[PDB]
Amino acid sequence: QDLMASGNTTVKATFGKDSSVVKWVVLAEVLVGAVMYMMTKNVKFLAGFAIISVFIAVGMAVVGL
Amino acid sequence: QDLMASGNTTVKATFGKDSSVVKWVVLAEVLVGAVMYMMTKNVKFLAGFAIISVFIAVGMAVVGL
Amino acid sequence: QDLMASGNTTVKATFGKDSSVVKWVVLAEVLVGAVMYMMTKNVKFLAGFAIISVFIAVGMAVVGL
Amino acid sequence: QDLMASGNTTVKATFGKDSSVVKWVVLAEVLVGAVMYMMTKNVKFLAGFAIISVFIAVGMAVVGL
Amino acid sequence: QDLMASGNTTVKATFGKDSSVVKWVVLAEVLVGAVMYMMTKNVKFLAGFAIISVFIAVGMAVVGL
Amino acid sequence: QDLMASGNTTVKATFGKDSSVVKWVVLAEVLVGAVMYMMTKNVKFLAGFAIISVFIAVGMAVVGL
Amino acid sequence: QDLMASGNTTVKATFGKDSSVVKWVVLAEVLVGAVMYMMTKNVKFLAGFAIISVFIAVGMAVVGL
Amino acid sequence: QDLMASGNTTVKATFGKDSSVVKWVVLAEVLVGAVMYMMTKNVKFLAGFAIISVFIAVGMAVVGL
Amino acid sequence: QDLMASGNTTVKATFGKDSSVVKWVVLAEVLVGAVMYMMTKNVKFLAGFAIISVFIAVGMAVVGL
Amino acid sequence: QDLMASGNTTVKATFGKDSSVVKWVVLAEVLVGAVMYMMTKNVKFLAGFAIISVFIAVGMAVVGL
Amino acid sequence: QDLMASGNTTVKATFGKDSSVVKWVVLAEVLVGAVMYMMTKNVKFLAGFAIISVFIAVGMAVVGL
Amino acid sequence: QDLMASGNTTVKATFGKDSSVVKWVVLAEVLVGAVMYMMTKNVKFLAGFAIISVFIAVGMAVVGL
Amino acid sequence: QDLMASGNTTVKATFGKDSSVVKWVVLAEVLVGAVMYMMTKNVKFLAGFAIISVFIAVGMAVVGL
Amino acid sequence: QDLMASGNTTVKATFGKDSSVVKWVVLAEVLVGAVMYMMTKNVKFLAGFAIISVFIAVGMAVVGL
Amino acid sequence: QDLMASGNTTVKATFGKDSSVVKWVVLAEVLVGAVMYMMTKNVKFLAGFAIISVFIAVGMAVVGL
Amino acid sequence: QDLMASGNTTVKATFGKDSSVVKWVVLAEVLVGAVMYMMTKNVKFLAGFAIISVFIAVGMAVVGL
Amino acid sequence: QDLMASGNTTVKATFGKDSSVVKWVVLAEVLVGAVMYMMTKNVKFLAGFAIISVFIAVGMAVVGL
Amino acid sequence: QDLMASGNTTVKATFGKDSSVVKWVVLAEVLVGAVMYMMTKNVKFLAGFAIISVFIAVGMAVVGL
Amino acid sequence: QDLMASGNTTVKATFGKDSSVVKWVVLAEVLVGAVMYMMTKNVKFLAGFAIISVFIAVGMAVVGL
Repeated sequence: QDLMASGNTTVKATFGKDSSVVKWVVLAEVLVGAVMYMMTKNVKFLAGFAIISVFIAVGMAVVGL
Repeated sequence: QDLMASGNTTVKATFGKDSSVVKWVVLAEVLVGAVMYMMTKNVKFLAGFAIISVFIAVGMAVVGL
Repeated sequence: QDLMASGNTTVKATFGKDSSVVKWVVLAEVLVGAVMYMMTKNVKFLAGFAIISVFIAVGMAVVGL
Repeated sequence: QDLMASGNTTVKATFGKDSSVVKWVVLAEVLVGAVMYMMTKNVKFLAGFAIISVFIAVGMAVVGL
Repeated sequence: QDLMASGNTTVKATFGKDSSVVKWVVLAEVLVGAVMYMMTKNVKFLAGFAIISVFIAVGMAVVGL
Repeated sequence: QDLMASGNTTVKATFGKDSSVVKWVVLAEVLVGAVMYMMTKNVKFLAGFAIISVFIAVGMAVVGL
Repeated sequence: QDLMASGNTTVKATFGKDSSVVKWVVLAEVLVGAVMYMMTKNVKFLAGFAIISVFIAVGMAVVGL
Repeated sequence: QDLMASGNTTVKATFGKDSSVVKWVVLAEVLVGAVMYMMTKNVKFLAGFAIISVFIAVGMAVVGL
Repeated sequence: QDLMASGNTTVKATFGKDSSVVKWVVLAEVLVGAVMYMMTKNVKFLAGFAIISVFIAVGMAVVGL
Repeated sequence: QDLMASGNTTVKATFGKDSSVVKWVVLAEVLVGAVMYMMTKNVKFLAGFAIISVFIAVGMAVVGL
Repeated sequence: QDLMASGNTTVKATFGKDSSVVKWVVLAEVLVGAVMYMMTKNVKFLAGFAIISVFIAVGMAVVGL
Repeated sequence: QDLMASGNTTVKATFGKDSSVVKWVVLAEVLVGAVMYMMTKNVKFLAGFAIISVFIAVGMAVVGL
Repeated sequence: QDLMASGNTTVKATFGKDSSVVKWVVLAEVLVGAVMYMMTKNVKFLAGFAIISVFIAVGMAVVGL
Repeated sequence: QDLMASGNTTVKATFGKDSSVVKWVVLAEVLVGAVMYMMTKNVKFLAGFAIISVFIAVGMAVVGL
Repeated sequence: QDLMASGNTTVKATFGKDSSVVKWVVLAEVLVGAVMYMMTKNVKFLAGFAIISVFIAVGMAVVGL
Repeated sequence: QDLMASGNTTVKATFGKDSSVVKWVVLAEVLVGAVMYMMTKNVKFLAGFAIISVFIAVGMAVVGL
Repeated sequence: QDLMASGNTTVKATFGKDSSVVKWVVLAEVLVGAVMYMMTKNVKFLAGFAIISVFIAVGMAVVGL
Repeated sequence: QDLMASGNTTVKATFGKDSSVVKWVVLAEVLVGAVMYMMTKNVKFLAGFAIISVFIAVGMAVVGL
Repeated sequence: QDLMASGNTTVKATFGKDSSVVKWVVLAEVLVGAVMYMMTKNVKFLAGFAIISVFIAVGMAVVGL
């Protein structure tokens, strides 16, 4: 029949590829990496900056409801 | 005779390989891992991202009602 | 529907390309590098000085809500 | 809205192009270089003496709140 | 009809975006983070300082009675 | 109506920008950093010395009851 | 009203610009630096010797209850 | 009131300008330098021999309880 | 009228600023810290040594019956 | 009246400036430091050797029943 | 009265200036230093060889029960 | 009484001036120095060859149980 | 009988010699090595570039489901 | 008689030398090592790659039901 | 089946032979080498300038998704 | 799709054939060479003076975004 | 009378200076040290190899029922 | 009586001077040293190659059940 | 009895005097040395080229299972 947890899925809107929360993540990510680099002065922290984004993309693309 | 817990199995629809709940899981999984990585900056948390999915797949394939 | 974490986004104002915090970062960055150079006397630490800025720019441009 | 870290920015006064701290830096810089030269007797250490200053200037000019 | 728990909602006044309690929270938050940093000397604890505030804001904005 | 946790706010006097406790913090902060430097002999620990102060200032300015 | 942590401030006497503890610090500082130099034979460790003192002075002057 | 770490200051006697420990330092200092010179045959190591002494003197004179 | 738990307050004598128990506390405190330092060899445990004392003082001064 | 935990204070005799236990502490302290130095070959561990002693002294002098 | 940890002090015999354990220490100390020198070929490790001994002596002389 | 670590001292036999281990040391010492000289062709490595031996001798003579 | 984890093995497709993930690896590998070389200017980092590939190949060939 | 846990031993099929799961292991093993090497650039992680395999082999050969 | 990390591969666009990032690399490479040469005045640093490019080319050609 | 690091490329403006930084380089290059020649009085240091320029040119021409 | 835990003391036979278990210990000890050295290539792990043995000996000699 | 851990001692066969495991050790030892030398090009790693063997021998000879 | 790690020893085949891996080693060894010589132009790196081989031989001959 109907799976009862169905419907809704503003969950998607909530978490969607376009969503506040998503944008939140990389934001602080951008920060801390930039932060960390001051401390470290190593080239490390600029990756998931891009990577998590596409990482986000793929899993979002993977699941995407 | 008839096992009385039988019938129904919208349970399947509820939990099925295609189900809200399933999609829910990996979603937050994608999140927390991405979250964790900001904190950790270790390559760890991108696995069950894929793995749990196929892990889901196999057990779902294992049982599948 | 409406993703509930939406609205607000003074978060943007908070973290925006024009924001206090952003300006904070490079500031101390300028410092420590200048600091470090006294110790090191190597040409190293003048990069993210510029780079993080454009690094900031791109990610800000990448996400930008 | 209002980014909450805003206001204040005696931070600027604290770190500004005219600030104690800034003047502190080059001071010791002048020292150690002069110090180092006694040891080294190489022409090295008189640079950021001027350079960091303009380096300070540019980043200060770069960010400048 | 009338939901009996209704009325009142000095609860709001009690817990509102403007309320003592709210202000209480971030206060001690400011403290402990500043406290922690002495111990840790890591850049960690200055976040919910801002973040919880907007976190407060959003949930307050989310529910807001 | 009246939020019951209201009134009082000697809490402010207790924790205010001018308060014992506040002054307590930076004090020990000054100490441990000076302490740490003996051990480390790195330029690290003189920051929140100033920074926490303005950090205190801003959050105090942020909330300030 | 009265902030309860107030009064006392033999804390000041305890930690004051004139205090045992303060004098303790630079003392061992003088030692270890002199110690270190034997090992290192680098001109490094004679700084906070003076610097921490004025560093002490400023923060003491900064807070000073 | 009375700073509790006060009194005592056999600490002074312990570490004083006249103290065993002080005399200990320069002693081994004299040694290692003389030692080092055998290896190095450079004129380096005869400095803090005198210098640390006056260095000791000044900091001792600086703090001197 | 008369609060029945009143009178007595040898409780004070029992717990007073001058009391056995009070003196007991810091004693073992002195011990364990000294103990701990052997294990740790970190400068940590000498604080409440002084601090708890004044901490004791203030709360004692705070309440003091 | 009489604070009941009073009397006794063989506790003092037990823990006193002259006591077995006290002497016990520095003993093992002397050991482990000497031990550690074999491993480390750093000049670190000879401090509380003297310091804890006077540290003991002061707190003992601080409290001293 | 009598401090209960008193008596015994075969502890002394155990750890005394003449004791097995004491002799144990310098022994391995002699070894590792001699060991280390093979690796290092630096004049470092022959010190506490003598020094710890007198270091032992003094602390033993310091405490000596 | 009796220090419990006493007795035994086949430890001596184990490590004694006449012991396998002792002889082991200088052996490899002889080797590596001879080895090193091939590489270096400097007169360096023939010292503790003799020196460690007498170094061994003295410390052995120093402690010698 | 049938091993239940069997079937599936899109795992292979997932991780196969031809797979996204595989290609991902060497990619970043190419990067970081090229990155590192800028810093190091040593010939080091161009190996697993080729090597991991054949390393991948062999293990893939080793297991290959 | 018959040990009741007997029979079955599709467990073997499940875990056998030829089994999905087994192949799973080394797979990710191949990955992480290759992964790690990018980070480390040390020759470490290519061992159990082969070794665990034969390690698997032996224990499998050891037990093998 | 379908390897879930598949699709996407704007990763390619991201990192492709034609990509911003790629161009970024050699750029700074050109810089630092030119920089280094001022310091060194050795012919060293003009290699990966060309070499990394073809190095990039080959690995890109090697993997190229 | 769109490579996310794209756009921006004021990076070019930043580092372009016409850019401050570029002009900076050769400047100091001109200096140090002229400097060096005083010391050396060898004809060496006038090369990258021209050469780096065309070296700059070619790599700039090579990459040029 | 008779202490009831008495008798038995095959415990001795179990744990005695000659016992399986004892021999077990040093065995694995020999292993891991030899193991560790491969990893470390430091001279560390060959000690309790001998030492624990005599350590065993002494405690065994100490207690020995 | 009989120490219960007795008997067995295929443990010996397991770990004996002639045992697989033993031979395993030196094997990888031979490898890594040879490996290391490529990296280091120092004469270091050929020792326990022989030494551990006799080290094995002696401890094996020491315990040998 | 039977040492359980026994049997197998395709380990030998794996690592044997004739084995892939062995041949792998010297190969890259040949490379890097030839590589290094370009950089160094010293006669150094052609040794273990031959030496490791016989070094391999001896240890292989030493252990050889």
